Amino acid sequence: SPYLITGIPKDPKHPLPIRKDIDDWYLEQTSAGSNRIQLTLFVEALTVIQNRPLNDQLSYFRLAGIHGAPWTEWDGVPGGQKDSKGNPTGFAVHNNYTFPTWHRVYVTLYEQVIYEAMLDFIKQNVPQNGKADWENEAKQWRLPYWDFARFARHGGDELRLPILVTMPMVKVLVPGQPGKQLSKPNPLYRFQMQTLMGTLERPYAITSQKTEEHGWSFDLPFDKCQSTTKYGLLENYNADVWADGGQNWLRANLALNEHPWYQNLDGWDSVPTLQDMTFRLLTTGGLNWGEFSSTRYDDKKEKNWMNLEAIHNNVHNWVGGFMFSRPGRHDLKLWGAGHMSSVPVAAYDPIFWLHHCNIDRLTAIWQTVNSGSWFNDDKSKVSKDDDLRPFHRFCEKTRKVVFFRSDDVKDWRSLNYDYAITKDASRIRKEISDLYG
Amino acid sequence: GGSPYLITGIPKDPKHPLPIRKDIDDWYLEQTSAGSNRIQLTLFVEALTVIQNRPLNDQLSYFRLAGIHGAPWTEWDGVPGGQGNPTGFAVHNNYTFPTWHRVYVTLYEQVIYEAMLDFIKQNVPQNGKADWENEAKQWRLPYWDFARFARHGDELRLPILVTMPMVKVLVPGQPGKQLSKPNPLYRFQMQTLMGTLERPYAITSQKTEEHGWSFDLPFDKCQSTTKYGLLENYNADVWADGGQNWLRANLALNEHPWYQNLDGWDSVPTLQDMTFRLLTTGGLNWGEFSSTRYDAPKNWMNLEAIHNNVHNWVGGFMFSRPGRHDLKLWGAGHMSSVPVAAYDPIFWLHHCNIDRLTAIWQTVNSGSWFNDDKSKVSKDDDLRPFHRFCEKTRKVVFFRSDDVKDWRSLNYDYAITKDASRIRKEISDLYGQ
Ligand SMILES: [Cu+2]
Ligand SMILES: [Cu+2]
Ligand SMILES: [Cu+2]
Ligand SMILES: [Cu+2]
Repeated sequence: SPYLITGIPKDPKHPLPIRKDIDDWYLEQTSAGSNRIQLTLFVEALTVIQNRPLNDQLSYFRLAGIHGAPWTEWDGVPGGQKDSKGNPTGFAVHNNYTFPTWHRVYVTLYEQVIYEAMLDFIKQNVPQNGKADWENEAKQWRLPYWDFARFARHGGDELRLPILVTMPMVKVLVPGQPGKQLSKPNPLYRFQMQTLMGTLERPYAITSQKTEEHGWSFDLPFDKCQSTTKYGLLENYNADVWADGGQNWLRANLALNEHPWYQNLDGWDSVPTLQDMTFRLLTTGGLNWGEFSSTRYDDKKEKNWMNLEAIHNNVHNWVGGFMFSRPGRHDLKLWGAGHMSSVPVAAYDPIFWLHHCNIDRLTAIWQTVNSGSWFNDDKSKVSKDDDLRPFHRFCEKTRKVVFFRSDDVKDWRSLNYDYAITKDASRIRKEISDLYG
Repeated sequence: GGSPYLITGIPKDPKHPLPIRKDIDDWYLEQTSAGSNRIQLTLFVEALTVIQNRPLNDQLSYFRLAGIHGAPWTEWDGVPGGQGNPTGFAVHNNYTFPTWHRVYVTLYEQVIYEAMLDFIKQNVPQNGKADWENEAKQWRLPYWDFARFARHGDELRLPILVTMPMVKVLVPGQPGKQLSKPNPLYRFQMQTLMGTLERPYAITSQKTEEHGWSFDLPFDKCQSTTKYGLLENYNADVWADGGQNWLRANLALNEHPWYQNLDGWDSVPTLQDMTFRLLTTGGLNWGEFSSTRYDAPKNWMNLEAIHNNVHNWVGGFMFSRPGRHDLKLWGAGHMSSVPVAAYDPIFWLHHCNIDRLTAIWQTVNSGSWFNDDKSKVSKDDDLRPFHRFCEKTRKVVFFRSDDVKDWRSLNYDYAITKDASRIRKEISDLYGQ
C-alpha cells in the first residue's frame, strides 16, 4: 500500500491486447484443440486470489469489498461513507456521471491483480522450457467481457450467461506434463467463504441488506450465505438452503430474454428487448455524456432509449434475481433473489466483473462514436474532477501518488487494453448493427 | 460367491417394533433442531457417501443399485441383463409396477442400514456405539411427500435436504463439532463422464420424442445427474454437470403441466388434488389403481400416471427449446428418462412416497389386490432380480407380489398407515382442498 493501478504493463511485444468476448474466448481455448494456456492461467490465478485471506487487500473478498459491503477501508482509504438514504455504502459510484469511469478503474484493478497472480503461477509451476510460451500468453491475456446483448452461438436466438459461468468444474492444463489435464472447481461459477459471510471476523462480516419490493421492505439474508447465489434466496425457505442457494442460471437466462425492465415504460414506442435497448444506446444521436452515463441526469425516468447505468441495473437484477418475497402467481417463474441484484454484495459474484467489462466496452464504443462528449454538459461537468477513491496511481508529471480522476481514463488504451470493436473507427457502426441491430 | 443377496428389509429387533419411514422434510428439520442428537442424519449422509463411492464391480455400490432399474442394462445378483429395444428389470406399464418398486426401495433402505452399521463399527467411540446402533435401528428411508405443502415457518417443493449442495454432520465423539460435507442426496456423479465408464457399464445417450421429433438426450456426456440442466444447442461442457435447478422443478410441481389430454375434465387438478383423488376415489380395482396398463377415466389419475408426471417435473422433460410460453420450464434431466432416472438420489425418495401411497390405498381398499380380470394375470410374475428365502422349501426364490402385500413383513411402516383409524381424516388434512 498504496497499490498503484496501471493496467497490465506495456510490453513492446504485445501492443494493446484485446479484451475478448468470454464465450468466443472459451471456445477458442477449448474447441479447436486444447489451447488452454490462458484458460488455465485465469482459473489458477483467480483461484489463488479467492483463497487469499482477509488481511490481504488483494484477496478476492477484499477486492469485491471495495464496491460495497462490508464497507471497510481499502488501500489505506477509510470506509464510513453514506449513501443518499444515509446508510453505509461502498466506494462504488452509482447514480452519478462518474459511474462509468469509477468502474473503468475498478475493472482494470481486477485485471491487473489477476495478471500479477498469473506471473506468480508461471514462475512457480511452468518448467524453464515452457516459460516464454506461458509468459507470452499471460501478456496477451486481458479480462474477457460478457456480451449480455449478443445472442449466444450454437456450436443463436437467445441471450445467455457465459458458458464458463454456468460450469461448476473446468478442465485445466498441468504445466510440466504436456498432455495432462485436471478438472478443478471453476472460480468463475461462484464465490464462497469458509463460513457464513455474516460471521466473518470484524470488521468484515456481511449483514443482511434491506431492499424494497412492491413498496415493502425486506432484509435480504446475505449474512446467512456462505456462497454467492443467483436466484437462490427465497422468503420462508429454511436458512440451510440460503447457505448456498445455487447458480440458478436457467432463471437468469429466462430473465435476460423476458427483459422485465423495472422502469416505467408507459408511453414508449415499444418495449425493447435487451439487445435492442443496447442497440439504441449505441446508435441514438445527439446525446451528451450526462444523459448517456447515469440515472442522475433525469430522475423522473427512474424518449425511447435508456442510459448505460439503467440498462446495467436491469442486467444486475436479471442475473442475480430480484424477488426475494413471493410474487403473484403470474410472476412465479422469476421468483428468487441473489447477490448480483444487490449493490452491497453484487461484486462477490464473479460474473460482476464480466458484466462490468462489457459496461466498459459499451462506454468505449459510445465514446468512439461520440467524440467530445465527456463531462462537458451543464449537469455532468461538476463531477469531472472527482477523486475516484480508493484507487491510487503514480502521477508522472508531478511524481506523486494521487487518486485516479475520470480524465485519466478517458482513453482506455492508456490502461493497456482495447476492444476489437474499437480498433477500426471505419468499421464500428457496421459492427454495432451486425451484433445488435 | 454364488451367494444371492437376500432382500429382507432391516432385521427385526423386538425393542424396535415396525419403525416408520418419515417425511424427509419433517425428519431433516427434526435432525437439525437443538433437541436432536443429529445421529440419523449423520448416519444417512455417511452411509450413502460410502455406498456412492463403492466400485462398479461391487453390486451394492450406488451405481449398480441404480443400474437395476434401467441403463446400462447389466446383470445384478447373478440375474442376467441385456433384456428389440433395450430394457431393465424395472416394471413399468404393468400391474406389478407398485410391488416391483416396493421391493426395490426396500433393497436400497437395507443396503444403507448395513452401511450405517459398518460406519458405526469403524468410527464411533466404543461407549457410543450402542446409542448409534439404536438410531440406525430406528432409521428408515424417508419419503418425499410431493403432494404436501412445504412448511414455511401454499407451495409443493423438492425436499429441503435435496436442494442443499453441502450438509453438516456430527464428528462422532466431538459434541458441537459438525463438519460440512458434500451432500449425497443432492446429486450423483462419477469421476468421469458416464458415457466413458469401463464396459459394460457405460451410460449411453437415450432417445426421447419431443414435438414429433426424436432427440438423443446426452446422458453419456454427463458426469453428474442433473435436474433441467440439459438443453439443446448448449456447449457439452455445460452438460457435464447441468446443475440441480430446483427452482424450475418446484415451478413445474406447482404449475402441474400434465402430459395427459384433459379434454372434458371438470377441472385441471393440482398435484395435491390429484393425489387426494387417488387416495379417496372409491370403487376402483387394483388394476385401475396400479398402472397405466389398464387403459381413460376423467377427474382421476392412476398411481403410475401421477408418478410419471412427477418424474418429468422433477427431472425436466424438454431438451429442445419449446415455445415462448413454455420457456419457463425448459430443460431436461435424469429423472424424466426411465433408463437413467434411478441415478438421481431423489428417485428413491419419490418411490418411497409411491410406496406409501400404495400402502394407504391398500388400507382403504383392502379387498382389491390383483384380483380383477386384468391384473390377476400378473400376480405371480417373478419380481426379478430380487431374491428372498422361502421359509418352507429352504430355498432362495424370486420375490412375488403376494410376498409384499403386507409391507410390514419388510419391517417398516408409515405413520399414516400405522394409525389406520385416522387415515381418512389424515388424508383430508394433508391433501384435501
Ligand atoms: Cu458498481
Ligand atoms: Cu454493476
Ligand atoms: Cu421404475
Ligand atoms: Cu419412478
